[PDB]
Amino acid sequence: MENFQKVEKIGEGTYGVVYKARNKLTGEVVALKKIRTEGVPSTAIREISLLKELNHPNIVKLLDVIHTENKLYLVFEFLHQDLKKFMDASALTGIPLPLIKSYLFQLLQGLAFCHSHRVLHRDLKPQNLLINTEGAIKLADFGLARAFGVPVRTYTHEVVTLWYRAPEILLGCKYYSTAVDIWSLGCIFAEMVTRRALFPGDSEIDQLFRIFRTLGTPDEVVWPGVTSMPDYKPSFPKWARQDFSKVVPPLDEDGRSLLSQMLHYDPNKRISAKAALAHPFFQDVTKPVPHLRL
Ligand SMILES: COc1cc(NCc2cccnc2)c(C(N)=O)cc1[N+](=O)[O-]
Repeated sequence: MENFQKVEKIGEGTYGVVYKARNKLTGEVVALKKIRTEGVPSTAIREISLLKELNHPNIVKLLDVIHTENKLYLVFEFLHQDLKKFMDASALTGIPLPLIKSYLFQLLQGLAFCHSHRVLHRDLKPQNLLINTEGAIKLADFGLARAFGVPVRTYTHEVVTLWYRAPEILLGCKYYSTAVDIWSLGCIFAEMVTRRALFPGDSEIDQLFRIFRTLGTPDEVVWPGVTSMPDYKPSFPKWARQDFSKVVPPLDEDGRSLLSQMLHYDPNKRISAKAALAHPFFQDVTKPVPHLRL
């Protein structure tokens, strides 16, 4: 391109086409995301530009925001693999617990950092978690959602996964809190453990009902105010809560305990990233080297 050279198409993300590219001048290899539609609000430019300062070892660095030719390009540090591909590659044997624990610990540090800076992700999923050969894992796309209101779809009729969406979002709550990210990470934690998505909904109501069938239909006792949420319906079926030991076997009680706190219905009772880091589950955390085949 003007200063780059497409090495290939890394994919077709939630916002647009993503290319692995090499800077012709510096020689650095980066991920280039071309954002979708015919104006690009200046509000989004200032918002995104702010994220260039959000630097942490567990957050994918946003190197540049280029608004030229009236188009929007986001330049990110490049990592060779995402957690979704890695979990598929580890499907037969499963990701070893020490590595699951290291990944969860690093992700929580990343969230604690973003959340302490009043930045929410809002759309965490295995595909947005990038890993390298040194055992590091990083959150990609933090803050883009807010700087772009609602996602809906990618840019080429692609189906948005609802699997990691917190219940308050599904019940129509208009204001997101840091708690939505904890929920998504809890779903991801469970998926790494069992090797199966925790709530693989295929519609918004199927998503909600899958959650209800496992954690029990929420009520005013466990979630004060839930019955007044925008999309709550008194006609929701009432399902009994399932024993946690049946949800993520064979995770130990430290892990089940942390997961249950990351999955509390009430966003206000849900554990913060900071508090989660102090959970006994991380008492023996280490940083193993993964087996990446690139
Ligand atoms: C398409 O998604 C992405 C994937 C990425 N890497 C993981 C990867 C996956 C497949 C092949 N090669 C690398 C990166 C990045 N920052 O390195 C960015 C985006 N993105 O959305 O900006």
